[PDB]
Amino acid sequence: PFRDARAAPDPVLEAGPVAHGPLPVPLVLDNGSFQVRAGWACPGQDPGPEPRLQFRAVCARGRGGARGASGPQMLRSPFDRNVPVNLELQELLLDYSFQHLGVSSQGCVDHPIVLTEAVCNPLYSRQMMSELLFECYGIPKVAYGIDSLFSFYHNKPKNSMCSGLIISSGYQCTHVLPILEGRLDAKNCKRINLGGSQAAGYLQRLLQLKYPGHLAAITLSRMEEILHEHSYIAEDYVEELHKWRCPDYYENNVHKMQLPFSVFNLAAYHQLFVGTERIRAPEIIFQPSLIGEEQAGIAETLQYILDRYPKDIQEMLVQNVFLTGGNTMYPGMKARMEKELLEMRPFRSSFQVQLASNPVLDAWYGARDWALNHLDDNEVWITRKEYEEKGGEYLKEHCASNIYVPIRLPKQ
DNA sequence: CAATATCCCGAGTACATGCACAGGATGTATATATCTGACACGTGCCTGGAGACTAGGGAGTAATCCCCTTGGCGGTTAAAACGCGGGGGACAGCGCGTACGTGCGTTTAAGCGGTGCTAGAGCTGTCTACGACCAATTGAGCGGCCTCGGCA
Ligand SMILES: Nc1ncnc2c1ncn2[C@@H]1O[C@H](COP(=O)(O)OP(=O)(O)O)[C@@H](O)[C@H]1O
Repeated sequence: PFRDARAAPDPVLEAGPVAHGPLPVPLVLDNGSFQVRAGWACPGQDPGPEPRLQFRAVCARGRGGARGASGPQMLRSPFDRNVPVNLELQELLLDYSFQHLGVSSQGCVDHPIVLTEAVCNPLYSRQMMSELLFECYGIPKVAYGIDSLFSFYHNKPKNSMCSGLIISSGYQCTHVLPILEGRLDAKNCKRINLGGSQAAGYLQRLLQLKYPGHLAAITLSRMEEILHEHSYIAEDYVEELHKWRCPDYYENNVHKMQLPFSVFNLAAYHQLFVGTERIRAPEIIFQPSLIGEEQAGIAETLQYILDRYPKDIQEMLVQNVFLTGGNTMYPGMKARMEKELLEMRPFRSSFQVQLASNPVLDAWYGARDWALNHLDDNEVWITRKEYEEKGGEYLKEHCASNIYVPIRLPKQ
């Protein structure tokens, strides 16, 4: 039976939890598309004690017009396909986050910040995100990095130079990232235009067509439960669906999702039987052709990037296949990935598949551990004055960050 | 002549209508405007006129029986009228849509310069289609040979 989600927690703090040693403790801000995750670096403690503000990245303002609201509670959100592209709907998302974390007082946030961004970020987008940050909030110095690569940095066996493929899958994108000597080989990195949002959207539209008698009973927040709790990824889809074909297996494995009641009441207050549907929603990232979409999918793409290298460095970078982010949470994901990988390697060769320690939070914990180390490496950060000579389309090439290129944007 | 029916006249009957009222949105009122197109001017075409001639058609007639037209036909139901059934008719309320208002932002119109699409050109330059004629076919009717039924 379905549950309902929680809302409106009580995060309130003093003006700044400044510890011993250096006073400018940075904010660690994972600016996610599904949800934002934000908090103080809190140095000198091994386990990250409190990743506060776990909240959905969505805002309310309706037919009333005169007000808007920002916490977990018609709706809007600041992103287009995992790049932020909104003005004040970004501000009132930052404002919520700062106010609930506490801030000093004066006409700026006194603390430096580390902020996640898109695997590639359009130059205009980076420029705007820098302007909307330095101008309005007055931050002293800033760092941009990629969610996935922070999660890798967290999960590495050692704080040392590495190579691998990162497999990442968030709200509206999945990416395959080849990395060599700690550097993202962004020349031949690739992404797929699908993700967990689109899975839920498909599972919704399926069950709407299965039970037209009660369109209103099924809605995204209930699709979330069946997709998180009750769905799994096949080892081989055309074989799973084949064992699902016989009634004696079906009845033993179909999921009985009881709606809340007011004929045994199921003619409207149905038990929403999900069978094959609990496979067809996860599978979208491996076979986007279950939707209309003609793209290679996470299987053909991995082969298509992996055959663009010399045969020795393939055998190097496949030694660390890493799973992180959103959709990798499905049960069975490691097994499907390592089976699909076994067919596309030399007959006796070796590979290894690692799953992130906490697939959803390790991006933030990574950004924490990174900033807490690189406090004083002033070649890594963008300082407030640099933004006055370099127009905002500028970045500092540390590991776990997008590849910079010399370029400039006309503005007046 | 009797009977069912339509017509006609006066009592008694809700509300419909015509009115008065407040007030609001728009019709007026003035000044300005360019430009539609009025008007004026020739250009050049066809609408018309005007002849000579054949041949196609039209008009006429003649004969006539097909078709219409009529009477009288025989056969069966729409109408008449009644009994008889249920169904169209008159109140209580829910809330869903429609409207309407707000702020939603998509697109068009305009004016910009460049340029290639189309629509008037040809004797284009032929040659599909247009007569012109020939040939095949079927069908129908008229002679001609031959078994049999009713009559000497
Ligand atoms: N436990 C889970 N099982 C399955 N899917 C999950 C789970 N938790 C989150 N998701 C999916 O993860 C996606 C969001 O992941 P996230 O890393 O926050 O995205 P991003 O970094 O792009 O904002 C959502 O589409 C959601 O459906």
